[PDB]
Amino acid sequence: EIISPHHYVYPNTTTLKNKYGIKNLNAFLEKCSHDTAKAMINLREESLPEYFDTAYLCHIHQQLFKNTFEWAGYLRHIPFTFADGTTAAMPEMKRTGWKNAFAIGDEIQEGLQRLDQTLAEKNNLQGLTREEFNSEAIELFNSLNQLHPFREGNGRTQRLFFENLAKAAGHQLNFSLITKERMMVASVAVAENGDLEPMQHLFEDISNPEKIRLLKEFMHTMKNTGRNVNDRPVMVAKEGETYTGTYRGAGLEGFALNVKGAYIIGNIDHLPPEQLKILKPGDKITFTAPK
Ligand SMILES: [Mg+2]
Ligand code: NI
Ligand code: NI
Repeated sequence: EIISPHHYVYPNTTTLKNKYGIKNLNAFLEKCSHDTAKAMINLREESLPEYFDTAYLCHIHQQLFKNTFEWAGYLRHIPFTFADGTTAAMPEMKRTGWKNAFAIGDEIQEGLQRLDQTLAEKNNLQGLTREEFNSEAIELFNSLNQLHPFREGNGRTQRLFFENLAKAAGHQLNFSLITKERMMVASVAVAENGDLEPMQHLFEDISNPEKIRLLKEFMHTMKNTGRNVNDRPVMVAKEGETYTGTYRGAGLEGFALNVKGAYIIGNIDHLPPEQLKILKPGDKITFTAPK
């Protein structure tokens, strides 16, 4: 057909059409990675907007991908004619039938107008306590996650939309402290079971100053190690829960565990004073977060 999803990609390849003219998937992904990283640095310096609507969501995407994709600012239900003449649009997405699916066609527009409508009615979530703000933000975040409004680049732009919404509303949501894996599990939990607990946990860790300082400390230790924790879920221990694993070493404010490929982080003062004395790296330890 004239308007086809196949028109997003170079023929015979799996690699999206790009402003660089690169057809090798790996080469393209490296160039994109480099360019979008520069865009973030500048985007994080621009002033906050007055309105947080989809126009702003689009501005972000447009600014991030201006040098990579011709359709940078564009939502995926709106037919887009490339410079080369072909016209593309992906209303569907097509998961496997058994997977939970994103919104189709005009649902994208219904959903997004709704998101704009609620943020306007609630003055961008502005006069609220942290629990009030986090509760409202989680609905909107989950909501926007199921719309998957752009063909690609949803994650980064969604993350920066909310980091900025929070900042404007007098709160924090440092998404840079969340790995790609943790976001994946939290999103999957909500889309499959309707389970909010992982996300609540995620936002809690990202907004509570007492837990943000714990993560900042840990993420620092990764700097110049050669490693990449993006593969690995990094969390602050939930209050009440019990974690068991192997000791990864302490700091001033907090320590780290390894529980089946995941880093759990705890306040140093929650350890029994007498354990801390004789506890070396690699020691098996059970820990329970207090009230
Ligand atoms: Mg991606
Ligand atoms: Ni065609
Ligand atoms: Ni460069």
